[PDB]
Amino acid sequence: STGSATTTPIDSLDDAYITPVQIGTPAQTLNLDFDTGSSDLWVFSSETTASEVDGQTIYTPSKSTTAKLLSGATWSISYGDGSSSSGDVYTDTVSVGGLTVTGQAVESAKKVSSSFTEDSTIDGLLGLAFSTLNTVSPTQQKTFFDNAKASLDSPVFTADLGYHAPGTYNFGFIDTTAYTGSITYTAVSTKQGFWEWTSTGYAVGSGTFKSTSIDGIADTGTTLLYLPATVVSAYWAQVSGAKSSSSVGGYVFPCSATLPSFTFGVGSARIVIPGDYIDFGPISTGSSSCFGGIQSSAGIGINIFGDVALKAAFVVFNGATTPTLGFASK
Repeated sequence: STGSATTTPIDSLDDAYITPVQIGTPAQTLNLDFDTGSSDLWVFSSETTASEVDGQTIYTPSKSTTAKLLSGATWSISYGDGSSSSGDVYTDTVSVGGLTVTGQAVESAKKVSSSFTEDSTIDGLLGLAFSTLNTVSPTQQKTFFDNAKASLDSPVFTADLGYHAPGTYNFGFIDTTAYTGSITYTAVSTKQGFWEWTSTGYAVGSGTFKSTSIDGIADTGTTLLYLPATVVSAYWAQVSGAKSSSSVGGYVFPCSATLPSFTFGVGSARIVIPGDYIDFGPISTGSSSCFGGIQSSAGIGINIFGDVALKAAFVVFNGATTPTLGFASK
């Protein structure tokens, strides 16, 4: 089997991407944030504290003839950005772009933190990291991909995120028309439950490539590119007027600037992030100071190849016995 679904930016800045997901019988379609950095499929629901729902579409398990309460199961997750959610668990039928999994754990939110409430466009998350990170207790549950894997034509999914445009998540096949050149595969460590890999270096603009190992995770659920302070300083030094602002919480730059590209290495291959991808617009409405899309990972504990990096590539998440990651230009 295979599946293919379009993923769409939630706003003009590509702050996140949403993908429609069918849950239950008859289908209830929710728009979920596919997140290769976490492993829970959770949704706003009829059980979510009323004051914490503001415009989201909800899953109502009582209206699904295939929903079954998973007895005694609860979940609770805290994300790297400080947001969180928790609740109980159903199993139900879940379909993505024509690919169907029966008995998928659907984690129904009873509580969500303010950032989720305040974002009306995201109805929940679909985690695509390794199932070892799943938070369901006392019996850990499998991700949608893990459940689907055996049925897939090939045990892979691909992320093809657009810049200010829709893109695609495919399951079970590689669309050879979706990228240019070849896909370069690179080793993955699953020790932390992430798609963790090691970039071979970077360049800023037309500058010379610096060969250096940068360990980080491929994370579709993180907006920006978080890299070591040395690398980030080298990038912003090429932008007149750019500065790290403690009050704003990262590097900012004059909105009148033209940003240089940023290149990262995948083996001997190179992925070029155009400068425009690194512009996240005014820090506050009407300001002429803009927020940078490349930020320091220093206070995170891990480097994160988030959407800023991933949307410059066609990315293969290879879930073979020994997982690997593939990157192609596009």
